[PDB]
Amino acid sequence: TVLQGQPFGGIPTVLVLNIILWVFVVLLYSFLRKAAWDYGRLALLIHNDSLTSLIYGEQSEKSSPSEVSLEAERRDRGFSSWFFNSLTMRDRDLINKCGDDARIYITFQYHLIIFVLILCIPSLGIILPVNYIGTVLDWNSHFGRTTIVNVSTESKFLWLHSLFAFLYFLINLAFMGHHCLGFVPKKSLHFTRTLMITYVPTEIQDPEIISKHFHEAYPGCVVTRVHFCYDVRNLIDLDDQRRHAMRGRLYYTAKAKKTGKVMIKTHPCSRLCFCKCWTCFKEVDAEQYYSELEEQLTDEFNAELNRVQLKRLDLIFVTFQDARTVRRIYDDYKYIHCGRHPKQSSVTTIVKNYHWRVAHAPHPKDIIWKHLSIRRFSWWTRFIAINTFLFFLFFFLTTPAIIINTIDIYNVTRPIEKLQSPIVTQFFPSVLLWAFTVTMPLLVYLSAFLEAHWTRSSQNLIIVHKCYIFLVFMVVILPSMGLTSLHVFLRWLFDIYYLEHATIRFQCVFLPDNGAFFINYVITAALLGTGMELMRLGSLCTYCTRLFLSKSEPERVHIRKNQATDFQFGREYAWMLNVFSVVMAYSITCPIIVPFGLLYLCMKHITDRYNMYYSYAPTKLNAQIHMAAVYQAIFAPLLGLFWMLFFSILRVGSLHSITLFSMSSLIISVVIAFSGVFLGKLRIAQRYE
Repeated sequence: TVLQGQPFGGIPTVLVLNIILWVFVVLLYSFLRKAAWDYGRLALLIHNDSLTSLIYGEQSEKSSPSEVSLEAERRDRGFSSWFFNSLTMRDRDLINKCGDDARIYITFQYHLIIFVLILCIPSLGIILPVNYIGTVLDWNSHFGRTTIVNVSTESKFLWLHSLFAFLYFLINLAFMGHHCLGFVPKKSLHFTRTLMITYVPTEIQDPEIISKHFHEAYPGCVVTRVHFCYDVRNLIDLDDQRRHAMRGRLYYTAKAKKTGKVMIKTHPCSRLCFCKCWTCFKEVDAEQYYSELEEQLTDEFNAELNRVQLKRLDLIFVTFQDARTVRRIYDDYKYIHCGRHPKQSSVTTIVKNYHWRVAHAPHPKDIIWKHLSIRRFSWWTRFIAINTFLFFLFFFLTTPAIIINTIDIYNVTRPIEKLQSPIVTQFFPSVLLWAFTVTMPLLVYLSAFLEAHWTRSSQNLIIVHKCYIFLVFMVVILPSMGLTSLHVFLRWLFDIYYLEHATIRFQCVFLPDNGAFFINYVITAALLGTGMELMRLGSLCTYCTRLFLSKSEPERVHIRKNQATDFQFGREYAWMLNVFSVVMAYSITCPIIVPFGLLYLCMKHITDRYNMYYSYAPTKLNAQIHMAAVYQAIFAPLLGLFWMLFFSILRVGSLHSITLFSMSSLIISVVIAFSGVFLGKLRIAQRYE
């Protein structure tokens, strides 16, 4: 009696397909670097060529560089010189490239690679052999009796599975503790002499009033400076437009001085028509039009700056001489909502010190003057709305990855006629889900930019949190909660009716009747996605951006100024934590996803090390991102414990004593995760001053 269950799974077919994809993409890179010239290195050289003083250039001492950049970017030239004779690294190859941020990257990366290695010893040599010996399924089936389906209900081995899950959450906590023991994070919150104050009445146009209030409230306190904020979004836009016009004017002036006047067409649709008729599009001088537009933009910028003084916001900045009085101000002002009246002065009635909420002012570079205007308590209701919209869109978008698995026949009594083709049944949903996961962070970034929150530190934290949470949701739970579909509803009434069916039917998990979908996804995602990451996936973004506004030839030089894209650590941690979460979720269940998880980790390291040294422009990382990424890493096995609880309740029962360890660990695991989190904040507090 055979109706479903794919023998040997889709693993071999997707394996040959992804190795073909990998060799194809590596050949495509090589041919792009050999035929499209220095596409991926000239932009990097231009970006680091003193961008602070790139528009204007002066001949200084030793103008010709001493091959500092040439020495590094001259090793990988041959086609075969990409893998061997290239690392010689032994934990010291690239420490002095990006700073301490790159140092913590692989610090955690390895605390992962060796972590998944120490997982590959018992999860391949203990749980896999004892799950293979299960015989509740059919012997003839392969990859169906190697997963958690094969362990029988009436057996003392699901206890081993759950206990192993608990001890593996413990060992992951130990690994992350070893990682945290060597964080020694840089003190990002330097003792700032300037504070940020909100809700300040706009009628106090004199900073002397605020200075007098601070002096009277705090004896012995000196106010260095007082700063006020203004609506400068239009000012910023006008400045950007003027900068673009000025750069284009210089480019066209140089072109005119070199090869004479150049005639261009201002209309964007001129390039669309190949018509050479004079009446179709009027031709105007490039430099004259550029100068006129720049003059008009400068006049509008001057008018906006003149009107800026009238648009005073309620956010102010006060600078003090000593940070001790700043700490006193913060300690007095943090608990205002608790009913304590802070220190007052003679002009406090105008000041209204009971309204002010003062915290440590972020760095001005971290401060974006355009998006500090995003502050209201009409918040947290748009957030639920945008979150619901994104969740519904992602559900309706990932539904095809589930419905492509079709539905069994159950109509005629002769299933010998034909069966499903493994290619589109297994590889296609996997690659399609991979494409959706790859395109997800773009939409997540767009949503976060729409929200814009309060400060960019919180913005990056909410990115690295919400992108990860949506990804693990869409990749673990609802792809399986909706994969409980194809439910057997026929002569066999409930799940365990032996009426006209063998033990192949298992309502607990019958996703492709074995669970091969997720391992198929992880292997294809590994190989294809890191083939894309070798080509960096940012090339498609650049292509789309140029196709959006392909015009105004000096804009090509403008693009080349910022053609080199820096590291987007949010996306890379999103990928790593997504696959880590899915592996930890199905590690104990199906142990075949473990060695392929090792393959993903090792090959991801292989690609991003080369990216680090030759395609990832160095740039510092905020410590909060890593301090949250470790928290996601430790919280990931709660997904696996939740899946173990799910399998206890469905397959085993409710009051069965095992359902309770999964029931208990999930409780002990969450309480221990909270303990570890608040211990991490406590250690930060210790290593804060």
